[PDB]
Amino acid sequence: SGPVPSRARVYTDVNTHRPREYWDYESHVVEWGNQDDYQLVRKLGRGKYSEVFEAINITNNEKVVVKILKPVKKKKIKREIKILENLRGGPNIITLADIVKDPVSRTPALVFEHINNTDFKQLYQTLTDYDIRFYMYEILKALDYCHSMGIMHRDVKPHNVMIDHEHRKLRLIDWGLAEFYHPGQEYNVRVASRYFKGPELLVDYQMYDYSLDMWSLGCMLASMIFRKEPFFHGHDNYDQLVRIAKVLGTEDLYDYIDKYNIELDPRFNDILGRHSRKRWERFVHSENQHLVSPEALDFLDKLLRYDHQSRLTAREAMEHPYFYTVVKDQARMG
Ligand SMILES: O=C1C=C2C[C@@]3(O)COc4c(ccc(O)c4O)C3=C2C=C1O
Repeated sequence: SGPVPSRARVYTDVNTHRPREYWDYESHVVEWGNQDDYQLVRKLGRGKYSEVFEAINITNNEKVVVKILKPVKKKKIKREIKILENLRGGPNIITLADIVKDPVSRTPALVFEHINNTDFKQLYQTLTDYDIRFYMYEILKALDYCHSMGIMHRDVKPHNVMIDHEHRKLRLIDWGLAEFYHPGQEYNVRVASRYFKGPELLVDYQMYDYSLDMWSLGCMLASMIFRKEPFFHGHDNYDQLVRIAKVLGTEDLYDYIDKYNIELDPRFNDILGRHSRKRWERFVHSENQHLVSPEALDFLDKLLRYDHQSRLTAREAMEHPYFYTVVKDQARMG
């Protein structure tokens, strides 16, 4: 008949129950700020869809970051803008400060709050067990918030998580692949970085939901506590699922495929083969054991599940004993 349909377990109808103007980004009309407020200072990065610069707001001398977009259809730009505006003020969500027309490229440029982020090299060789729990908890706040607002990020990965370590400050950035969740909708599976793609994308199951972000987050946790980035390192999208199967096993993978009546290319089955489920303890060695605990492995195991419907939600994840010390610490009298 086709694959078995699927709905999100939580926040299923959040957009169903909001005004059309909340999620109908195509009709959103941008009001433009003034580009002459901002002077570019140095290029930070070059992407396929944008250039990113450190800049100065010359009217108050504050640093900002400017993302100058490549020419793209109005609809994709409006989607990102709408989502950033809907989510503005949410916990650990990057703040969109302004939208201007770049005077040279004549393309939209998005202006963000500046985060003095610690570079990866120093960070992931200095992070303690407590640091990892704390920052994971902060990422979960952002994901619960955006999921509760009817939005999937769909590009959760280390480089889209900015951390200012001395201020213990974290922002989830890069909302350019984000989309509104509508139950029953078939989404594009060409989202997320290869290494953080969930099984549902790798087998071309389009009716996915917020739980995609929880797989990606589980991949991030594994890479941090086992000190191997990325944890699942495939050479293409097919090989990515093979790397996952060599750890999670093929039994539970085929059970997943059976439950949703998903059809795989016969050659996919070949490369997938037959693999036993490994114990998480197999990846613990002397150089990472200080980051690993029974609580971390239990938590990890409940994120990295083939069946998207069986993964923890962000709110459930925050209730895990892994975070008891973090929660206690954040319970302040102020
Ligand atoms: O869509 C994006 C993309 C970026 C690219 C980029 O990662 C560059 O570097 C940044 C930054 C944001 C704050 C910041 O302090 C910083 O250094 C960025 C973004 C924010 C977004 O919403």
